[PDB]
Amino acid sequence: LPTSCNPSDMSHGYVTVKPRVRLHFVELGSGPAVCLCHGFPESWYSWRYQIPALAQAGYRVLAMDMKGYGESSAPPEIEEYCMEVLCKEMVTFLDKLGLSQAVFIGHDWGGMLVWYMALFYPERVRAVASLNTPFIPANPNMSPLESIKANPVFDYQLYFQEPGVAEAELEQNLSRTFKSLFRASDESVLSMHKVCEAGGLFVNSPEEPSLSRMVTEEEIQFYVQQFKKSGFRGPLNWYRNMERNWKWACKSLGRKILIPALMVTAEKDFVLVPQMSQHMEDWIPHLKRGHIEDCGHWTQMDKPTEVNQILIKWLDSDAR
Repeated sequence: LPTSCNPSDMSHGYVTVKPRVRLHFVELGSGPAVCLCHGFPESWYSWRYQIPALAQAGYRVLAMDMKGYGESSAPPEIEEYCMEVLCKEMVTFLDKLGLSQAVFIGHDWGGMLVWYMALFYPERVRAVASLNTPFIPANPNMSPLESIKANPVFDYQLYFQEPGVAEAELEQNLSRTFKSLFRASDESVLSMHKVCEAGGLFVNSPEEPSLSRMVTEEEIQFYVQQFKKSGFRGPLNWYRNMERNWKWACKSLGRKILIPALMVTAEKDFVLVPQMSQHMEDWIPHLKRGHIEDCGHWTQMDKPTEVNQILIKWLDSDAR
């Protein structure tokens, strides 16, 4: 395994982007700024294997707690977690740190955010990389509840819409939650289909799940401790802005992303499947790609060595 991070041994930074919103991050390294943006329901600590490697490769790494998570503010309002608001905050974040640009690397919902950052704020994005999450041009002629519904593997997203319901289930036993979620593809104890009908994500999964090969008990307990601060409302609110996000994306008016870009697909991610990235070159002329075999949804901890190799090669050739 690559070198990891001990939370206590990190530099912790805090930036107040608005009077009620302060964003936490950890920072390591000197060199061009790279801003890592995690997914749901994760942490800056999801990047524990990349942070040292990227620093050693000659980059100044800023690994965020995204809004809703960890030491970052977690307001309860749904519309505080739309893409427009989150992206404008990240611009303010750069402004307050005095950074003209950064490289933005995201995974999962953080991948969605970095695409929107490249789309609408290219002047502040030196280059953009996404793990798993594609860029998808908004279809200004079809609604988000026509797309979600069609895709049966997206049914969990409907279970996550009504505030309080998924929170109760995910907060009931935090250890069980993380142990159930953070698994390799072949170790999966969860179905993303028919969640509403089943009555929840964990109604059929083990009460005392085993530990994935990917994670230690200590690592699980870090996530547990982090989610005691604010729970799952903020994190889940990222899912609760589909219409608003679509309307914002429609304002792009078909503009391309013209900065350096990298799309990395994961063979065994069954939600964010490689094929969903199919026509990205048509919108992104300077797109490069990576692909990781035997790699599920939790890319950074499933295949950290591979991630580190792909990102450093691309950073050195295209971002620096």
